[PDB]
Amino acid sequence: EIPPRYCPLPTARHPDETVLARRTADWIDGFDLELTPQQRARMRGNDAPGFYGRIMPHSPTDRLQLAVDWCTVMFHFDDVHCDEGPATGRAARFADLATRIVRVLEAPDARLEGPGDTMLAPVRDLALRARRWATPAQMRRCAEAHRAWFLAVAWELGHRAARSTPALNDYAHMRQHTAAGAATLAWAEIVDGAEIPDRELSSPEVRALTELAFTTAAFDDDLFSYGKELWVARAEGTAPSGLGLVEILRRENRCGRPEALRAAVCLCNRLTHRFIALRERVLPDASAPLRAYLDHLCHLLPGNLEWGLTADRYRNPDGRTPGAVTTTASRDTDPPADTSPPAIPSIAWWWD
Repeated sequence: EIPPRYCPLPTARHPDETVLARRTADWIDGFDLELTPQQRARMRGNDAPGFYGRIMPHSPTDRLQLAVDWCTVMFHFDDVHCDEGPATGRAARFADLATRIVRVLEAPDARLEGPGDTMLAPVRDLALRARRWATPAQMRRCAEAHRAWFLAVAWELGHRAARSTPALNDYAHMRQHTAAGAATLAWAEIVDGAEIPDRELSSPEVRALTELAFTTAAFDDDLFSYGKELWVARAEGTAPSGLGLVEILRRENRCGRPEALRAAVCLCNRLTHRFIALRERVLPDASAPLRAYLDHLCHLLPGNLEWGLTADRYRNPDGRTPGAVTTTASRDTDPPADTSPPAIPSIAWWWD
């Protein structure tokens, strides 16, 4: 199913996944989400502890709980508040809820609860808990990373409402944001307990590294969730969504499905190799917090792959069919023969 991914990076699991799973489930249960057992099962299928624990396998358990908890509520946000509710006024309802969430991260006692709100109390709890470990610059990074995610989701809902297919150039730099890469990883330096110097985090080389890691992970997410996209489309009697690297290359190259999967993986291999090569040049002068950051990006790439191929989120999607979708993967041990920049301008500067 998925042609050989080049990813010569070790992957490891956090030893306290079970503890994290238990507290996560308990923590999200103490608000007012009114979670059905079906909903609690899908959350288990999301394996938030397995996902973040692979990003940070050596982190202390009580601090990792912060990042894990966030994945918990943002899987629920993703599945209940993204592309759902009435089609009439759908964009307005998203943007309204998105800006509330950002504000609560900036001001936990803003009290922006509307009628029937159940996505702000846990976000507030996360903000309050994040203000006990994090520097001001850190908090600011979480808010603005949430803005980047949500602006990209507004972009995404436009395409879903039109069933359009984004051109490759546009998708190639937007996908890191619809995937919430930066918002997902911004918790890591808070868990680590040391501020990454803004001067480093803003340098062009680190920005390339950052966007390489998040784009790669999101393209992989597109790969290991392709089956689900095919299942959903088969169930709903529609064509697969254009919001996905495979379908975009299909439409762009007027090719068949297998050719598109090979092209998608070829691209992923080139991004991954570029990320590794650029990491080599950056490491020597890297402060310890930046090194740690690159360490988490390095665990993210193979960790995301292993999570996505094994998590029930993408195998038993509705929560009632064990093995409806099965997805295979290989590891290509050879680096890509072509190390030059792809013909995708919106991202070419990563090879600068």
